[PDB]
Amino acid sequence: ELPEDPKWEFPRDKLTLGKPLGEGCFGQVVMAEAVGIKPKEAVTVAVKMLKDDATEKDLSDLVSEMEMMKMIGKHKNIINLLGACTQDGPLYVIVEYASKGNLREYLRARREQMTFKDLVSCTYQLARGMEYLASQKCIHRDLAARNVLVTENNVMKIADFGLARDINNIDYYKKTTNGRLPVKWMAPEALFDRVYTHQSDVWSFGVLMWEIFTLGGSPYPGIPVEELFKLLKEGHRMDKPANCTNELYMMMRDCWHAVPSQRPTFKQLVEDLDRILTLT
Amino acid sequence: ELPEDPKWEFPRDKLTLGKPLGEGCFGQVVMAEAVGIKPKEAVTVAVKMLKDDATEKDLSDLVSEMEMMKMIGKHKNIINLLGACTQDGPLYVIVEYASKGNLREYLRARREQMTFKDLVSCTYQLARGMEYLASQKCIHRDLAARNVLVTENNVMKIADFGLARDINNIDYYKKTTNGRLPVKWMAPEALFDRVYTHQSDVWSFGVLMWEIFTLGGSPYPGIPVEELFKLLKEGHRMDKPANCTNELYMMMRDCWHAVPSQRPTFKQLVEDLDRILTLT
Amino acid sequence: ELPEDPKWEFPRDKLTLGKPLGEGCFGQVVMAEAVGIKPKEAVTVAVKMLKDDATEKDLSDLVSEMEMMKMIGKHKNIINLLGACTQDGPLYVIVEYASKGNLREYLRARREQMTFKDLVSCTYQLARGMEYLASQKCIHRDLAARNVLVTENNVMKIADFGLARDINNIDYYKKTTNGRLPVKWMAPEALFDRVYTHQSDVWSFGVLMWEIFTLGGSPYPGIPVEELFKLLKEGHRMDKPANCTNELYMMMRDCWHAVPSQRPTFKQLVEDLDRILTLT
Amino acid sequence: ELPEDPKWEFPRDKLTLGKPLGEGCFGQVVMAEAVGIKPKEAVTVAVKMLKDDATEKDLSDLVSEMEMMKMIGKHKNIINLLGACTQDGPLYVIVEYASKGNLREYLRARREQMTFKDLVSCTYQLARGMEYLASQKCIHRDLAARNVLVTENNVMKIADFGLARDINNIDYYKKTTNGRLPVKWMAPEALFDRVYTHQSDVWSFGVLMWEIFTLGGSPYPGIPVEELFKLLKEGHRMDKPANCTNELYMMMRDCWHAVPSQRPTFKQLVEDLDRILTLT
Repeated sequence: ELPEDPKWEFPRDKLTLGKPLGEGCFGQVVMAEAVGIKPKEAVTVAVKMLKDDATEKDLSDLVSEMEMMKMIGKHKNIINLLGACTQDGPLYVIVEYASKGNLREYLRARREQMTFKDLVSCTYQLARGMEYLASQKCIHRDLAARNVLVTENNVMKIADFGLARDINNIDYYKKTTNGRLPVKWMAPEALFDRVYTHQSDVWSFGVLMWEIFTLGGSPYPGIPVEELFKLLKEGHRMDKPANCTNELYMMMRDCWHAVPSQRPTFKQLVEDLDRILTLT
Repeated sequence: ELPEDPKWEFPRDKLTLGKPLGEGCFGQVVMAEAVGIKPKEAVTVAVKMLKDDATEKDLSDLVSEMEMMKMIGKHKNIINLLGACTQDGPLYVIVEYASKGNLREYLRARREQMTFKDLVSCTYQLARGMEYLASQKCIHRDLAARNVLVTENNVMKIADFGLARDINNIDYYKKTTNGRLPVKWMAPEALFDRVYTHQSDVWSFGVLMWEIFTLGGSPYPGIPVEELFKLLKEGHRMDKPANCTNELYMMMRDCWHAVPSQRPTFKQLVEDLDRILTLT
Repeated sequence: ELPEDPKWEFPRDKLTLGKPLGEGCFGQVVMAEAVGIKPKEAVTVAVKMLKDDATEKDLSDLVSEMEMMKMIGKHKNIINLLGACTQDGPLYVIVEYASKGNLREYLRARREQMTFKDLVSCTYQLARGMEYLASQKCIHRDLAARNVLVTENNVMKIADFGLARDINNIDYYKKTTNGRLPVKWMAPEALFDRVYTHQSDVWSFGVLMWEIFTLGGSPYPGIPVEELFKLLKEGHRMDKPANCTNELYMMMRDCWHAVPSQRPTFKQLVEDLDRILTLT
Repeated sequence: ELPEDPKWEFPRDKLTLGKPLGEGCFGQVVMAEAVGIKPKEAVTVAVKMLKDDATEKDLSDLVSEMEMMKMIGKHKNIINLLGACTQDGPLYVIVEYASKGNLREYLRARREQMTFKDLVSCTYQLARGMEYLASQKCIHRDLAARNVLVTENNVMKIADFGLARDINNIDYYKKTTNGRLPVKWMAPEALFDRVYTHQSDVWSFGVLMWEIFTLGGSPYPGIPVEELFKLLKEGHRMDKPANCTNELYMMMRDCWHAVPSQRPTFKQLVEDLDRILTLT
């Protein structure tokens, strides 16, 4: 069924499935070993695949992710596509391995210990990944702590491109109903106006920052998603984490402006975060 | 946001959340204790709820399930709706507790041991639940071993009504695209013709039977979902499990006829299974 | 493909297609003559059918309409389902004939002349049809002047049930994205909150009233649908038509409350309109 | 709401709306006059716009079309985008005027008269337009005679890009359910397999050829869309038009192979049609 891509194809025998890194959304990821990089030696990788109960959406999401990672390209702050097994057999999406796990559980672990300097560096990396993504005209639509993995030496990598989109020529104005995006990370226009732009992603980034400065904290604590629909219209926003500068909290608050155009771009978030890092 | 239902409402203070029974699809279920049944004493129950990352689909699915369980009614072979916390707070769907877990893991466990007599009794119960469901004009759309729970004393109960539908006056002809149903359990008309009827559910039941007689076996072993789309058109079907009568295997094969009308009804499946049970 | 319904089936030879009443949404309607009513004589009817370029949505909409008209039942203020040709051949939905055409063009015609007494009577009939619809637990989702036909002797009949829904057991909370409803007639919760209730229909009724008291006027004159999304949030509403009582305009304004629960029910609209008719 | 595009924006005062060219799908088109081309003089154009009853889908389709025409670019066999009025007011999509109307009604008119030489030239132009479209990685999804307009001097132009898609980086594998495409022009994989490729467009082209050689004939005459779902699986295809060469009919039959890969590409259709034109 799946078409073929010569430049990304990888022989099934050079891969050795192993330990399951953890189940999830539309499938599961398992640690594997691959022979082929240009050294031609066995390197640890992560293989994303379907479960036995996969649905057509699961299939289309996994395929979509593989295709998105190809147009996005190479960058140090996003999980890179290494190869893929599509021909004669089960779809296998080969991406790079992240030994530390996802940012959420990672952060919640060290609360050795961790420092503020790290948090700002951590946020800066993510802002850099998102700026690249935006230059590539891609909207992630699902940026969150759980969707960011950390490798050895602690490199922050944005993952899970199953919901991402190509905005190069088409923006899907009044077409994206966004019913599959987690609500606590959604911008108001996404929730109510059937649109999604890079500006919608900055809102989510602000929520991601909050997650970082609360060390894996749960957004809108004590507030169920069900009542968040009215609160967001009333102008409700989250308050400052007791481990955040007043300048950092203003970035968050800026990412959360009702009007998209008034929110900062990823380029600005990079520049401003750059300064804040030097002075720490 | 959620409307109110006096007859099904249950006070939040009479419920005591506990151990998480296991994460999943569009939320999580946790063991809880409720005071109110008519004895007015603390009985163990299961509470279905949303996670922090819930989406609007997750929300609409959970609400849909609660509404479906209300029109379906009471029966001994389906998980019954006990109560629900909708007013002022997080949605809580209170259903009955199943101490043994789901049919799949249950079966895979005992392979004390188990007997053939049990398997036929197990299949008969499920056929009975499905016959009731059909009389209520409800199509489940997701019948599988993982979606059947077993209580103490071993009562088989069909669960997970998140994808079910009300076919009383509307059948959704050419409207149901069924992209969220697991493919290995889907009937051909469901996969290709944009329809779903009670007959589509019998196909799934046949796959459920196979799962039972293989003791939690994985349908279409060695065949990835991706290539199942062409095979199903070619007339491919699963073979007889080495623990199944020749008469039982014919029921399966009958549930898998390309033409829906040629498949048996749930009423027939009940009658025929009734006979087969007596003669064991 | 289409299933069979003995009680509604009608022989293809007893029907004689004729003049096309006018193309449209998902198909076309043509004047026809049928032999079979219980007199057994030739009576003029209207036959809804697909065009050569029909889509699967067109097909599913037309079938959905036929099924909705069956659960709704018989009433003097809605177009009634007379019969249907489903077996061996092109789907034919046989409904009652409306010699005067749709309410919009009808009204715009006489601006012999028409009187205010008529407008209130016209509005009262429609309010009555909608009250019945609501008791049957059906949400129309597309109430407008163009969707109301007038017969000989001037009986107002609500038509076009292609978008209607069965709310008996399921309400589709957070599932109805309503992207196919005309925006100038949509309630705010329908446009932004992924819900639709009987209260959403009263909003549309208010817009229908405005259309009547402006004699087929276009809602939100001088305002393109594209800018209506922001205006509706700002609290913008239409002003009083120069042919409407101050009491009538208050009904409209009541149907347009941001909060659904604060809007009048169809039962109240019937009672209040009843009084207003007597005193004219 | 709509974003801004400096290079495509056109002043509202330089445009003068006129005669309505004909209502339709998700809006209406009207003949207009524009001052600005680089001569800076009044030239006749066609303006696509929304009606009063537009839906969000109508809006998103019209916007999508404008965006597609921008990535597609300039070519002599497709209607070109001249300008657009998006800022402060009703969306206006300015495209080039086609004085003769659509290919279907055009053909059905002359049955002075027309010649076979014309039909082959007509088909060749369309094959050329489609080859360009495909090189631009765009899938039309709605190629038909009604969607092809003819200008003065008889230039064939492919129109209506409301359903088209950008396949540059994403192909939508198992995501396109295609419920809004007219069935008599759909390829089998489109109808049943949730995919759409350039090969799916060649199938539609074959149906377009049939329409040409039958002079605006209706595909699958005497066969309702409702029964076409089973017939297409049985291997049913249309027969040779009594005004078509045996070599031409083989092209049609080649475009209609069940297996996509076995169908000819648009490049081949251009080469082969090129030869056939010379020898006429």
